Amino acid sequence: APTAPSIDMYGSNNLQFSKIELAMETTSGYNDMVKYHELAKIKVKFNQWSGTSGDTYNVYFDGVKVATGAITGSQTTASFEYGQGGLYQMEIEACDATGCSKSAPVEITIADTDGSHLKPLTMNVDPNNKSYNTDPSIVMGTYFVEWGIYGRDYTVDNMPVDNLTHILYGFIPICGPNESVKSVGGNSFNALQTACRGVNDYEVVIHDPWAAYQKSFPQAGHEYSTPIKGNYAMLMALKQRNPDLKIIPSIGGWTLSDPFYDFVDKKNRDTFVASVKKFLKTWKFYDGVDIDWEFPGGGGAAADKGDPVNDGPAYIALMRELRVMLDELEAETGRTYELTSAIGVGYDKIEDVDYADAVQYMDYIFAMTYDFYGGWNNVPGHQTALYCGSFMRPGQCDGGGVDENGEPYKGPAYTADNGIQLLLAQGVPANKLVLGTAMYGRGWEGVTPDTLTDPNDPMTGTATGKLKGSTAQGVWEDGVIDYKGIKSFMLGANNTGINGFEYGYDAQAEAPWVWNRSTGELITFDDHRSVLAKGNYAKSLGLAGLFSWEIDADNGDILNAMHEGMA
Repeated sequence: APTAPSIDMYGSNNLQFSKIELAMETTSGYNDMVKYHELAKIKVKFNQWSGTSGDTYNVYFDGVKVATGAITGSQTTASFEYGQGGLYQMEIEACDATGCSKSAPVEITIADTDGSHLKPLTMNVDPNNKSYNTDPSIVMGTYFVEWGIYGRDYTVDNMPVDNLTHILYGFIPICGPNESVKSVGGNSFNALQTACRGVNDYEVVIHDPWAAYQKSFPQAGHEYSTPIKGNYAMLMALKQRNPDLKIIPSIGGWTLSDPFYDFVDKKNRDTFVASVKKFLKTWKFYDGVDIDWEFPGGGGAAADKGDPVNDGPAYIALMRELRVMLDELEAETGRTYELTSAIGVGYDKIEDVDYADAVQYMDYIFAMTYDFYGGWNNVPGHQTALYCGSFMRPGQCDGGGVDENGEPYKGPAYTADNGIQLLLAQGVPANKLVLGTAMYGRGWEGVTPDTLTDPNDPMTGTATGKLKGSTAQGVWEDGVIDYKGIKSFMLGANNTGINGFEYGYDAQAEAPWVWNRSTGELITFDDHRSVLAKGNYAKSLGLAGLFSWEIDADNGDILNAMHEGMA
């Protein structure tokens, strides 16, 4: 027998190989930065410096032959290709007429985007997140935002993964018209323009590749040579810890919806659907697609956009066309893919789409039962209430009434229940509807006692402007505040109110507030009680379950209440 091969670790790139090639130190077009190969190129050097080297070699992964070739004297390079990611015990065997000799086994790493090659992610979750025994058939969803790793300092390993069925990753942009992105900033718009260089309009790209796959997270054990890093590598490792977890990319949202209005032309839908198929094959940890078009018919960031006649049919056709594509992927891979959408629940939004038609192609509708009122104007209201609040005028709840100035309420008020009922009224099955909880508040200032029409209800007052605060308080944008900020800075440990604030609750609407009478600061949010009410509502109607926006803003209280209400 020949001398047993000695595998050359140093000369073989430390046995680290990858199906994906990702730019780490530059920023350019998506197709320039991201290169996916169906087979990883494997190059293993070995030596047989003493005795006979033999005629041929065999390469084994976990005792199974994967490659063969000729020995070239006392130093041989074994080159081959491999289409499956993972960690394998590799042996290299040398053979001649007398027999064969196997090397010592050594671990080879082949990176793929399913995370097969990765150990379960090490978690660092706030212990306030409690343990539950929620029925696994109940949707318990949340949004994780790409940009949350910056100021918000909220990373993948912070997510209470055991308390979640679905993680929606916000947000995936579509190349094309994107003027609304400028409302976030020039930097964000420029990032998107850079990502879209050498990319056809209406194709998907990664907005922030630094956050997505470049940034080294030490808690994930990322090193200079690690082929996949950032949030994406961490989500891959998360899937290894929780293999039943569904991770779904969310396309669009408030500032990334502009290209959706061009989907009235099927040619653009064709381009989009094809790019999503490619995206899902490239990033294998993803379990389907979430469409967050805000909104068919208009009413989104771009005030001028919207086709009330053609957007609904385009939306239905998109769902049908995505489902056809996902079915293709299911046949090719043996996997199951989900198709979802986050939708507006105001009467004016729902009426622009036949959801009974659209939903036949969809697994879930994430009903965005929040943002009903906010600092965009001086009108206080419950931003995420279940029912009609005390502040609402006669005829406001169901519509048909008139406001304080005499202008007609053209449709039902913005509440969670009104939205759900309008969807059911179209004939949408309850078991496809997912009810939304808010992990943040919206707020005003200047709502002082003298502005109230009902002295016991600050929701009847009038504001002078938006809520202001620091990022330490969870105020990243004026008029918006993390729930964990509200708890730490307005509610306090006993929810009795701190720093000048009092707690209140509209028992009818199922909606909490905190109110500082002196400054007139007023915040509308979800708390334990209102979330329980939502959970009880979901059970009663046989809804699919609950979802939340956004997990980084929770301290555990909201997701805790979600599970406790679904019990």
